[PDB]
Amino acid sequence: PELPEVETIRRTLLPLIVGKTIEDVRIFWPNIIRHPRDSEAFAARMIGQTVRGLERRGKFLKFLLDRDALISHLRMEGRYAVASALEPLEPHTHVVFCFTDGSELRYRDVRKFGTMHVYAKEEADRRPPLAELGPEPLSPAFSPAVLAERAVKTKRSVKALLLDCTVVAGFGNIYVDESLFRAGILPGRPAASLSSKEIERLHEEMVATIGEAVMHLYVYGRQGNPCKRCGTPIEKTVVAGRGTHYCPRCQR
DNA sequence: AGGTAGACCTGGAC
DNA sequence: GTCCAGGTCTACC
Ligand SMILES: [Zn+2]
Repeated sequence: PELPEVETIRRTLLPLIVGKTIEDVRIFWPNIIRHPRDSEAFAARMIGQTVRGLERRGKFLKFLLDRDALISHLRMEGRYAVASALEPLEPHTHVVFCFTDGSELRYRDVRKFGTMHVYAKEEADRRPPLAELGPEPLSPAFSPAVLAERAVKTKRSVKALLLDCTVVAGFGNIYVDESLFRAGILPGRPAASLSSKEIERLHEEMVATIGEAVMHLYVYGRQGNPCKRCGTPIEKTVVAGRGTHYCPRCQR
């Protein structure tokens, strides 16, 4: 799930779990649990706590309990659902939080790439995975100034830059390729080669692109298809070790 | 010093 | 077999 989807999950999951108290935590794939390292400690510390809120930082959901925060990243396929403890579990359910009301928050992930970290609340923002997180892309803290400062300081591509969570929080691959196309900038361009005008323009498309989706694709996944703006076939290559799509005529 | 390219994970799809 | 994939996690200068 990408930032806008995580935001929808955050909004819709909260009312379904707020005020419930954890009676048990069952883990079927311990590797998902990254902190505490022992999945038995992770399970024991959460029992007895009540869910008080649910926030989002980048693509990370932050479950707020009485004493602890549970920080969860779903990666590509992770999913949460609330259902009855009386019903059989769906496939690929790796972690289940059982509440005292007979309902359960179930985490499913066919790829098992998702992660969970639990810490005393006041410690979460200063520990992994939230600690080096850059600013929300839709906040005033993510500014052209900030983006320029990071761009002129690295030898990496503009795409590698946008993909860096310390630069901006949770801006995924699809949004990076769509924003670069809307801004008219090739993804393989050295970040340091961008002009002020290009930076400002990239910043504005990033916000509109992800802003529109938080509330149809030009290039992502459209390779071999004609560009929606000019008809030239979209091209796909690998930049920053990821699938990268762009219009060769319109992006410079 | 620390910026940075590769590697790790995992299973379904080509 | 071979191929992705996010936010790490090494080594490597
Ligand atoms: Zn075009």
